[PDB]
Amino acid sequence: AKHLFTSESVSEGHPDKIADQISDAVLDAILEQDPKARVACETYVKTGMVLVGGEITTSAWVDIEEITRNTVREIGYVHSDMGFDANSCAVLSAIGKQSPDRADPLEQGAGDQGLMFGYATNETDVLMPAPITYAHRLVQRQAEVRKNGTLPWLRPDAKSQVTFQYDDGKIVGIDAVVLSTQHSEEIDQKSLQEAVMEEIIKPILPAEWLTSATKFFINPTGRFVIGGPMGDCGLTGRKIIVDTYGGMARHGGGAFSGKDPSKVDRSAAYAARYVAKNIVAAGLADRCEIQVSYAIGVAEPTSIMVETFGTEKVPSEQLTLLVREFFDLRPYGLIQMLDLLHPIYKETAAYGHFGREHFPWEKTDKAQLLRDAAGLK
Amino acid sequence: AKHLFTSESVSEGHPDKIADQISDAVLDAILEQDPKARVACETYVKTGMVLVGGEITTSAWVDIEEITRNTVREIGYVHSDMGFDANSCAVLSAIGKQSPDRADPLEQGAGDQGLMFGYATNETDVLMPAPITYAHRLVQRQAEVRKNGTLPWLRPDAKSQVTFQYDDGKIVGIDAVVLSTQHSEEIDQKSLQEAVMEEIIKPILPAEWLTSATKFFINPTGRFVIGGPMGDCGLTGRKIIVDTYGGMARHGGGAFSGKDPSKVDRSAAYAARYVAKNIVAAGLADRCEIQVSYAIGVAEPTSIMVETFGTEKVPSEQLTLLVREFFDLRPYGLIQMLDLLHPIYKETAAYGHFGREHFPWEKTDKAQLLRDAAGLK
Ligand SMILES: [K+]
Ligand SMILES: [K+]
Ligand SMILES: [K+]
Ligand SMILES: [Mg+2]
Ligand SMILES: [Mg+2]
Ligand SMILES: [Mg+2]
Ligand SMILES: [Mg+2]
Repeated sequence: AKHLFTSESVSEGHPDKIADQISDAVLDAILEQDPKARVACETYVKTGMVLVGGEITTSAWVDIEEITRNTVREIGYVHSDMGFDANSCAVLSAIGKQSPDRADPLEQGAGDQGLMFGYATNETDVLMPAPITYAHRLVQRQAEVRKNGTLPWLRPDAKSQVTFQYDDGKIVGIDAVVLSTQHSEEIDQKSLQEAVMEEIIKPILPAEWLTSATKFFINPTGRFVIGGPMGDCGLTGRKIIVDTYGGMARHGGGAFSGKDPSKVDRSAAYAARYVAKNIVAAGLADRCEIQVSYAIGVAEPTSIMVETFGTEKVPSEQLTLLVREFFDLRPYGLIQMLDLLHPIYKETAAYGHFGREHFPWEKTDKAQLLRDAAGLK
Repeated sequence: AKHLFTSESVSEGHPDKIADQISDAVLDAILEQDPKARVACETYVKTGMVLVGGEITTSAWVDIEEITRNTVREIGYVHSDMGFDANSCAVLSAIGKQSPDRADPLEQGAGDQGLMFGYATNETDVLMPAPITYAHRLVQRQAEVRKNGTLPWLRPDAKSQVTFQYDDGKIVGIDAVVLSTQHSEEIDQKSLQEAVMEEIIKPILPAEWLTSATKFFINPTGRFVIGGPMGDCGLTGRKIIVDTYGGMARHGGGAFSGKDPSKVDRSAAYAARYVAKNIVAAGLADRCEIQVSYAIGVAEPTSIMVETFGTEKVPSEQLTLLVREFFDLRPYGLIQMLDLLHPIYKETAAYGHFGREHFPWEKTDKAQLLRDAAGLK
């Protein structure tokens, strides 16, 4: 019935997200020269320094120092007084390089085991959960307005957290909203508070959802002048939830950034979002979670399961049927189905991996074809 | 109805878990001298090296080099030929120290926002999900037998993944089992395969669950001689799922290790396991997930929600009622309720944080008292 759920998001320039973006920015850069490169690049960011370390198996030659500094500069950490300067921080690499030396490629077995969970739900335009959609849209507004000179006393680092009240299955409205933005010395908190309200919160959160009763908490501790990796620590794979579905859906361990698409931890997860978005887009269910798992060197998935949580329009038996017809969940099948061997990966690393319609895993192309085999309707 | 679920676990000495254990081992050591120390210590492990970096606010003086090497030695990476030697690897710190300089302590607001999810379910003895319980028990056996001279050709690093088949809500049995163990040069795979079967798998997995149809995959790629941080990368907070509930339950972003109990990301999560285990232990439901959230500098939780997923014995209204009576979910309340300011944290860092009955969050003490207010029965 009535009950509430929460999801947080952070911006580009929160320290773990800096790490994600740099990892994915090396990955993109390597993919650009060598689309079949196998890469796993993990990054750690602390007040002075960025350490980017990984194994890469490629022919590409890339400049990790340069890639690091340019990513840190778009985010905007450009002066010691913000916390971190892209132009003078230390960059260290410990990247170990290797150079590359079944009859049907598609049958090649999964490298590493694991479980990936994908979800979709009709509660938004983008078939995503409303919480995490709004949480991202907030932090995203924050960067936009920061970067576009509107509220140029903002600094990079920022968190949002929306909490939504649902009477059963229907988003009723927004109980609380939290928003905290790093900002300059020369603005004080009450003046900040109407700017964040007017220019960030008011244009994103939908007004009939928003009420007398909505508890807003903009910079609740006040001040927050120095952020980013000053006094804190970013490392890749730490904002796993924000990255996916804000905790609306489950998650098996795994991080995405710095992982080239052969890594099932990333590409099975993308593929799984893709089957669930297609299932719901065709009205086979209202909301659908899928778990695929893999075992090392088997190529067919060791498990599939769907939970259309009471929301079917065709029984789950038949659904599990069609999941295997329309979708090649084999490790090399996913790459194929979704055309993954491209430098599309950096834009993924902030603002969430799913729910953005221009990613190959978000396209609803198998929609009707899936309805058909499920009994055209 | 019939459908299947999977969960993985890894051992001590899988590289991210090495990182967790070292983080928590510094934490324990600081807590031992200064129980009120605020600590956040993140660790990164790569072939040569361990980098332990964090902020700590304490009076304690501890030896990070020494703590690092002793943890790496119990795990057992002791010679270059395994991949990593505790006695010669590089240890670097970038720990930034500070020295400590509302009227009711319990009312002090949460430092940092977030969402924590706790779960319990009656499907095991320990009120945990059967998958993750069995997955851990496998990797745990592996270390036991390794360490106790039974199968001393084993090496530290190892993954398990059990996949369970459930007809509705009842574990029916085990479809697949995967187990991969680092091992010495002087044992080959078929001989390894009956040892892993007899001495590891056969004494852990329950036999009526185990069948003709169970697909076992012991070292499926074969060989696996060198592991640990050789050629790979561990960092804290990467085995978040294994750490909790194997993906049976949801998770809001956050890691535990290296975080002193003031960190809600850790202690709210422990507290949440604790409310759900108590609820189910009292038979208010068969299985219960709780989300608490917090906003920065508020002290009452911004949300609670329970999902007894159709399994109640008292309506969820009244359940949400009692959650707030028996449990002080305020940041300083949790510490209190669960007596957290102690060096109990290292044993947490491998084999899973919940489901082990001797942790203060696993004790079922509020059991009957909770049944009572819910209508004694
Ligand atoms: K993580
Ligand atoms: K990674
Ligand atoms: K941590
Ligand atoms: Mg953090
Ligand atoms: Mg993995
Ligand atoms: Mg890993
Ligand atoms: Mg947090």
